[PDB]
Amino acid sequence: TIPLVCIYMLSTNILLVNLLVAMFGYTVGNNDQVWKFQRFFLVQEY
Amino acid sequence: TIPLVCIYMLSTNILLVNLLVAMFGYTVGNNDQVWKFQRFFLVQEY
Ligand SMILES: CCCCCCCCCCC
Ligand SMILES: CCCCCCCCCCC
Ligand code: NA
Ligand code: NA
Ligand code: NA
Ligand code: NA
Repeated sequence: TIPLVCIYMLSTNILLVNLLVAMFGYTVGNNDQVWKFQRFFLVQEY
Repeated sequence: TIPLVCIYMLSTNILLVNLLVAMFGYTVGNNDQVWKFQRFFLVQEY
C-alpha cells in the first residue's frame, strides 16, 4: 500500500486531468464566424 | 455532531475549493507564443 495508494494518486491525476481537459479544451483554439459556418454546415445537410 | 458535520462542512470547502482551483488555475497567469514555446520544447527533447 506504500505504492498502491500512489497508484490511485497517479490513476486519478491522469484520468481527472483528462476529464478536466475535456471540460475546458473547447476554450483554447472570430467565434461568431466559427459558429455561423457550422450552423450553416449542419442545417445544409438536412 | 454539533461540530462533526461542521468538520465535514469544513473538510469539504477546503478540499472542494482546492479541487476547483485545480480546474480553473490554468486560466489566470500571448498564449499562442506561450504554447508554441512549449510545443517546441517537448518535441525538441524527443
Ligand atoms: C482513490 C481516491 C482518490 C481521491 C479521489 C478524489 C477525486 C475527486 C474527483 C471529483 C471529480
Ligand atoms: C459531507 C458531504 C457534504 C456535501 C458534499 C457535496 C459536495 C459535492 C462535490 C461535487 C464536486
Ligand atoms: Na481512479
Ligand atoms: Na476520475
Ligand atoms: Na470530505
Ligand atoms: Na471533495
